Amino acid sequence: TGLMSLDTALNEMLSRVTPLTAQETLPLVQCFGRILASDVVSPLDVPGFDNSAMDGYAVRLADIASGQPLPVAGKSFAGQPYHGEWPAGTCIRIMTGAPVPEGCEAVVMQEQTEQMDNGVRFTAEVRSGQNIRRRGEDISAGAVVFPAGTRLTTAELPVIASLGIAEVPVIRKVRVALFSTGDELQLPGQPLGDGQIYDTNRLAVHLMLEQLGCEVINLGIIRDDPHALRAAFIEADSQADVVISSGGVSVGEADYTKTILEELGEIAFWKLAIKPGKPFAFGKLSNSWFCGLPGNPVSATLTFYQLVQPLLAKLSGNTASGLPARQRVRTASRLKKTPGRLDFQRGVLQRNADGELEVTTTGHQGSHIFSSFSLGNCFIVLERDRGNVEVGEWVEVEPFNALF
Amino acid sequence: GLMSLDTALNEMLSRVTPLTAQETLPLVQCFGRILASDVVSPLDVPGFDNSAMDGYAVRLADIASGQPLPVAGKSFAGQPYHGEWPAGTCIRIMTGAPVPEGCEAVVMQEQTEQMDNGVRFTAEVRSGQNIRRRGEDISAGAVVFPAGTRLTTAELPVIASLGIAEVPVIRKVRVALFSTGDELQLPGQPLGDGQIYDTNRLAVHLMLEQLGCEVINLGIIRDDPHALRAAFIEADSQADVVISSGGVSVGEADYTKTILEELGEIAFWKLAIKPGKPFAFGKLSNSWFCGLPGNPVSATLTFYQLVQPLLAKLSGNTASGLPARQRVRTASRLKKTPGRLDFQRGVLQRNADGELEVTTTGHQGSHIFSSFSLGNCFIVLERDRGNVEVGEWVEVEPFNALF
Ligand SMILES: [Mg+2]
Ligand SMILES: [Mg+2]
Repeated sequence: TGLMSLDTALNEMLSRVTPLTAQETLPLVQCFGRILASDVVSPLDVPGFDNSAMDGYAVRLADIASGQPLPVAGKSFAGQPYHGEWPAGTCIRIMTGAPVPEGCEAVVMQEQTEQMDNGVRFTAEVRSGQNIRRRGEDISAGAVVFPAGTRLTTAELPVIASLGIAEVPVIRKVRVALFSTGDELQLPGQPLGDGQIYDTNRLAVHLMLEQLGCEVINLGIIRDDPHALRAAFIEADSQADVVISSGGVSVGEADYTKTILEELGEIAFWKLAIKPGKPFAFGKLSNSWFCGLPGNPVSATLTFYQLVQPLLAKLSGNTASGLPARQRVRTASRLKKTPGRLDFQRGVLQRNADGELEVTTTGHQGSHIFSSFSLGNCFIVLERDRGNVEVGEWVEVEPFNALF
Repeated sequence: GLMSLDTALNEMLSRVTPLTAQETLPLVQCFGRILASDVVSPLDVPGFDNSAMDGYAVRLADIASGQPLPVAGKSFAGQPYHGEWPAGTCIRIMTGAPVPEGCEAVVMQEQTEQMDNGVRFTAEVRSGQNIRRRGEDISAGAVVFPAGTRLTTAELPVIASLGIAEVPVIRKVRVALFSTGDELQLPGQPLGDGQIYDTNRLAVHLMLEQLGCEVINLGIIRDDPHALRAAFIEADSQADVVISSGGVSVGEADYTKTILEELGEIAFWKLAIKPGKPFAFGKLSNSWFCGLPGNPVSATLTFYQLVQPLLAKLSGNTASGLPARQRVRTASRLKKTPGRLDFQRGVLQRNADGELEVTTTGHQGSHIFSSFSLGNCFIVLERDRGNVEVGEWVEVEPFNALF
């Protein structure tokens, strides 16, 4: 038969879901990474009043024109503005941020002035408005500052705080149930029975889920018993928006698990044109969506990263999405490649004698090892119908995000 | 004159010692923590020779006979075969199940045809095909991760494959924080004459937590010398680092500078950078001090390029201490003055041609904080360079996850 393209599989998945709308209001310090549920519209002008941008003296243009020294009637600070008398022929010592006096027309740097006996003289011309930041020049009251669907980071939260807003409404955390199946799987700190190995995928998915801002319900390991498995699915579906199998449940093979899966929902089993991996299951349970990952650790991790991650992004209500961008760079390592599959190989991005990045391999790309995720810092995304690439050619690279 | 940024950082780093106090935590609670000791594998991974496919385990001599081989038994995942395996027969096996005693090869189901008197093999069989060997991944005894390794999704699951549930990591860095000034007001409160909302304190708090530090926020302190002294004593009493987000002298001779000079040994630098320049650093009775300038743009840049690396060393992280940069061509004409290393904000994107190029976010004035939302990278302009035209190369430093 034939293999399904990755963007095809992805677009197909995304067209089926609806982004959550349930919200909750939280103080700013608790919002890193949360999604805005509604537009943030400013109740005030920013800045709130005409203020000084420099340390210096505030004056009236008609006073400069005299050519004669102007005595300091007073001084104005941001913490305590001046409100005394400001008679004609005089100036005011003003600091950064302090509001401008009654009829001030400009602010002069402390550097472009000379102290006289009983007054201050200014050297260099003075233009109306110099060193004066005006009310509303940055933000207008009634204007939309950040649109709904915006992921909040250090770049926008402090801005929201300059508005005087202490709490904001955000979409609730996406709830994800997760578990693994297999008589060969053992828990941490327990002895290994005949033919057993330690469960690793579940911890990997748990960690990524938490760093992505989701709320995780980890149900542990379920042994190969038809009664226990059905009960696990029903419990997981009951309390979450998404249910994920980190390994053990069929992604195509006709075994006892595939039967239970199909009785509980409408599932699709795909054969993707990727490497490593290939099979992937996705479908609708009674009260949630289902994602089933392949058993191989390398394949499970790559599959979660490129399909489940963006799936969760749309569900959270985030409008900006597509994952990290890619760039073309030359390779310094011979790479082995076979046509027919988009091969996400691991490598190492680095600087060249000149200053531009170049990528090396991490070693073998088998799925019999996991260490390449640690050594490398990026994905070398080799085109579906391409073959082996030699030193010097161009390749596309995708730097790892913060999960690695 | 001025002090280069390399000079300031080096000075700072040479003065401090990384933390060594440790605590043990389960794996699921270790994201971003620093491994305190070498992790040594007590097992072989895999722990046994097993099949890589769903199919059949056989002997080379049986295949050579050319006759079909009936099934003598089966091996399941976690249910291996320990029964009889007579000459002229084969054993059924699944992915990940261990190979029976004496197995020489594994054949996938598709290179097979079910006959009436046994299973027939249709392809050539090479010795060792489709058998994963014990230890091919991790040998018992080896050191898997050295002390100093920052733990992420890349290493924690590997540790789990060893059967280890918890590991020892360095304690979190404790950082106290506060701002000062009669003009600062708290969120959800009315602004009096000349007041503005405190913005710097939140910025720092946010970055500190994302970097894995334990934050101790003391709030806003009014211009009162008695309250200032109390804030310093309190902060210094339970912290590794103390930070003033704004309001305390970075060089100017006011009442706050006097207090600073009274409680510790501080230095007031004037850096050759833009935006900003002033920065305060020194030693208090039980901690290190970092004083940021008042302008929001200056404080954030200053914290990012100087305070961030200092906290990295303190944490015990042994990873590189080199900002990741690269040279690209600019697509905007940049205005630059000789004499200051200018950390302008810009936008990196693919040209229709496929390679990266950067454009400005717009006006690089410090009176605004928006360049951080619009941009996704810094444009690090050499200290002595002048204006630059379209087509010239420049150094760019992509933003990390704090932005
Ligand atoms: Mg199984
Ligand atoms: Mg002040």
